[PDB]
Amino acid sequence: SMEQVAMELRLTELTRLLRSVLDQLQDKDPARIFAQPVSLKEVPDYLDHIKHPMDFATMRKRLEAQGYKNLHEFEEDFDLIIDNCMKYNARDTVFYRAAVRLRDQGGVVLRQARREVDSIG
Repeated sequence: SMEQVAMELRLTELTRLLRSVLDQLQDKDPARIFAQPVSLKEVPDYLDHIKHPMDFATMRKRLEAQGYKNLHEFEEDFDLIIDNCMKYNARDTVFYRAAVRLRDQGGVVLRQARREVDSIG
């Protein structure tokens, strides 16, 4: 149908905007602490601590499969990255500190993304 196509163009455009959002958030992690999944070879107990691991590469795979239906789902995954880190790592670690900085800087980007998603529909 023509409606299914319209719908699909909206999703494509959301994917376009979420791709730009993802790029902006990922620039706030210049150390690349959150770039890839925590290695289960190197942290073999990780899944005993963290039940839903997340990282920017895994978000990118979902994004490119047009797997985010709305901004809320994308924010859910971004918040997992931060929240997983702040639980596994102690306050006095470079990892924890990196997550706080990513959260704080990401807020600005996500605030305007929400306005853009609502505005452009």
